[PDB]
Amino acid sequence: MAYSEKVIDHYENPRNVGSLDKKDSNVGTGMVGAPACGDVMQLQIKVDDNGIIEDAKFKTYGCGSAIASSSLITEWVKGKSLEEAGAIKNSQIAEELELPPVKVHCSILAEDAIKAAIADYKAKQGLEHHHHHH
Ligand SMILES: [Zn+2]
Repeated sequence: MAYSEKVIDHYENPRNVGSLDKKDSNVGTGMVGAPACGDVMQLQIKVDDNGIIEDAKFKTYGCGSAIASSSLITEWVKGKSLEEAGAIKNSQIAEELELPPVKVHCSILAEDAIKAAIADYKAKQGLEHHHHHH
């Protein structure tokens, strides 16, 4: 930047992960696993476009099919409202892929992920009232 062009000797490289400051308030995180296909699915939703998902990251590998489900749910919940991301349920994405039932375990994780991320995002919203007790 600026005329002077002899400084900067490391190339603008990124030094963060998939979250801004883990301060929540706009970043639902969810990491589930499926002991069946020994596959860990880590989803990451980001809200900022006015409560809308400004972006969404994914990360899963192990099964011989889920590696694709991440591409769908990712290209379907990007820039949309949480009202649509927290509704696709698992039976919907499954019908979009059309895969055997005994193999719907991966789809369940995908859905359980969008729900865990939203639930974790609202956990830091302030909707808590008198912690339950028993
Ligand atoms: Zn699987």
